[PDB]
Amino acid sequence: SCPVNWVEHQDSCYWFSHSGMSWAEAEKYCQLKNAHLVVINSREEQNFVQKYLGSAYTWMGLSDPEGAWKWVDGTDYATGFQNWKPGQPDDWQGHGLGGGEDCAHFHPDGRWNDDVCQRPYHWVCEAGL
Amino acid sequence: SCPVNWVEHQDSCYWFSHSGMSWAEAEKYCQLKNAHLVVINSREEQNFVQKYLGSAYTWMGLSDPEGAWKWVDGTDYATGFQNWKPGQPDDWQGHGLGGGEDCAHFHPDGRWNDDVCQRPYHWVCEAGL
Ligand SMILES: CS[C@H]1C[C@H](CO)[C@H](O)[C@H](O)[C@H]1NC(C)=O
Ligand SMILES: CS[C@H]1C[C@H](CO)[C@H](O)[C@H](O)[C@H]1NC(C)=O
Ligand SMILES: [Ca+2]
Ligand SMILES: [Ca+2]
Ligand SMILES: [Ca+2]
Ligand SMILES: [Ca+2]
Ligand SMILES: [Ca+2]
Ligand SMILES: [Ca+2]
Ligand SMILES: [Cl-]
Ligand SMILES: [Cl-]
Ligand SMILES: [Cl-]
Ligand SMILES: [Cl-]
Ligand SMILES: [Cl-]
Ligand SMILES: [Cl-]
Ligand SMILES: [Cl-]
Ligand SMILES: [Cl-]
Ligand SMILES: [Cl-]
Ligand SMILES: [Cl-]
Ligand SMILES: [Cl-]
Ligand SMILES: [Cl-]
Ligand SMILES: [Cl-]
Repeated sequence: SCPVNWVEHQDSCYWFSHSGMSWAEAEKYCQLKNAHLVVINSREEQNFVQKYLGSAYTWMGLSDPEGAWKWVDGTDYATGFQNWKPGQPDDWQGHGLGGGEDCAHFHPDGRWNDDVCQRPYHWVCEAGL
Repeated sequence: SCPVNWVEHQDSCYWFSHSGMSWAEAEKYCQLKNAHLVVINSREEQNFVQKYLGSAYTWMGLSDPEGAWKWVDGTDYATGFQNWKPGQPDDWQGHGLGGGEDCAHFHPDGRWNDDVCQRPYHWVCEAGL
């Protein structure tokens, strides 16, 4: 069903990176593979992804550069699954890198934070069977 | 002599960022201003730059992607000024982001480290009068 190096779970294929990239380079990489940064639709999909995280900050397909949180495939954010860290999202500016925080990632426990999109983090691609 | 927002010191003009960018985006930015990432030629230039650092990791124009350390303007590395942190450079791979470390930055004390080029750090441009 899934191509080599991809993992099958509940009608999606997943590819976990062994490397780090900015959020934009990660989304380009996934697009070139006819896939998207992982969209988390359910508690079950969250549990599956968080147990195979490579013990590092990992990008997912969730961003708010134009003010409102959006999933890359158009899944609705407000009525969808959410799993933020206490205090997140916060659009923090105190990194002093310019702007706030517009890209979401997993912590190792699977809770979400908003961070600076330019940061090189691991990523997960998702595609259909 | 120097354009507005630039600082004059000993026949160069310097521009210090209030923001962060990958090493490649920083070098592009400096190139667009008809300048280069700062090359450190002397102890005196090191002292001037380190006392105006914005209390954060800051890119300089020094990289070794093709195996040997090079300054962006062709200043010779081996016979030039060096100011590495104890243990640096180390081309560390234990970040698990892929590859080693191919781009040099200042610590706040002005000592140099090699790090992952994709990291968003502050930068300094240098040009002639
Ligand atoms: C100290 S970094 C941590 C908390 C920040 C606010 O104090 C901010 O939200 C940032 O996004 C957070 N970074 C991580 C990796 O969670
Ligand atoms: C813990 S990060 C620090 C030491 C590393 C080797 O243990 C490596 O050289 C890395 O480049 C260093 N990072 C900084 C910011 O100096
Ligand atoms: Ca999904
Ligand atoms: Ca934001
Ligand atoms: Ca945050
Ligand atoms: Ca110089
Ligand atoms: Ca290197
Ligand atoms: Ca290093
Ligand atoms: Cl990889
Ligand atoms: Cl929103
Ligand atoms: Cl939540
Ligand atoms: Cl803030
Ligand atoms: Cl955690
Ligand atoms: Cl951002
Ligand atoms: Cl700036
Ligand atoms: Cl060398
Ligand atoms: Cl040295
Ligand atoms: Cl190593
Ligand atoms: Cl320091
Ligand atoms: Cl690198
Ligand atoms: Cl970073």
